[PDB]
Amino acid sequence: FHSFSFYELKNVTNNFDERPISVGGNKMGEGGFGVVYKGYVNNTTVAVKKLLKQQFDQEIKVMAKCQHENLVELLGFSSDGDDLCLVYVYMPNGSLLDRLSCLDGTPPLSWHMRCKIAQGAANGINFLHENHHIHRDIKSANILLDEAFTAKISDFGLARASTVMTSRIVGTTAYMAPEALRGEITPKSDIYSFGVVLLEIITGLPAVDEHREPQLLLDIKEEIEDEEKTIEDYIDKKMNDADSTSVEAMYSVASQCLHEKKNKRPDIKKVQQLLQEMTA
Repeated sequence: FHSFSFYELKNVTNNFDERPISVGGNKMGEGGFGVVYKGYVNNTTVAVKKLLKQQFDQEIKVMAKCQHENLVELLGFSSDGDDLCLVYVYMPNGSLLDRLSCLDGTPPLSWHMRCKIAQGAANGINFLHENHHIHRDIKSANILLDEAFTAKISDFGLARASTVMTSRIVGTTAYMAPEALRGEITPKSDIYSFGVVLLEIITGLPAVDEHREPQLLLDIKEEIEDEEKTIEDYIDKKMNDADSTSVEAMYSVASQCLHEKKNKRPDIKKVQQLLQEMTA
C-alpha cells in the first residue's frame, strides 16, 4: 500500500470540489460514509473516499489479503489531516445500482452485459468466501463498474473473517436474509443478498420502493410461485436482447439464493456454475 498526505488529496480533487463531474466538478458520489472525489494523481485518476475508525481499519485489513479481478483495489489512504481518506482505483462507470436506473442519462445495460456483470460479481463473492470472508453488505450500490463494465465488489468496512451470532446487526434491510436480520453471521447470507441483486439485474427495479406492490423486490418471488404473476411481467423492458431461456435461468438461480432456509441455498460455487452454464 501507500500513505498519502491530506492536502495532497485535497489538491488532487481540485480542493474537495463537491460539485458533480457533469457540471465541471470532482464529486462522484455521496451518502453515508462520505463523498468520493475524482482525483488526478500522476495521470492516475483515483477515487478519493473521504470520511468509524474500526471500519476504516477493517477495509484496509481486508483489502490487504484479498486481491482479485472482481474486487475494487485499494491503492492508498490518508491518516493525516482532518477527515480520514481512502484511495481506490477509479471506477468510471459507477455502481450497478446507478446504471440499472440510467442515472444522469447513461444508456440502459444490455442483457448480455448484465449476464457478464452477474458472472463477475459471483466470481468476486466466490473469492471472498474461498478466503473465509463474509461481506455482510452485498448489494447493487456496492458493485462498481470499471471502463469495460467489469463488476467489482466494494465496501469491506463491515466485512468479517470466518456459524456465529453477533449482538450488532448490520447490513441493508431490503437485501438482508432472515437469519442475518436476527444477528446470525454466515456466508449463506451473502448468497441471499446476491439473490436480491439478481432480481435487480433482471427487472431493473430498486430493492425497495414504498410506492409499489410489493414494496420489497424480494417478495415478487412469492407472486411468481403463487403463479399470480409471471417473470415476464417483471423483466426489464429497457432491453431487447434478453432471450426468455437465459432470463428464466438467471431467475432460477436468484430464486434458489432467496430460499428462506439458509441451508437450503446453494453456495457461491454452485451459483458460479449455474450462471456460467447460463451463457454457455
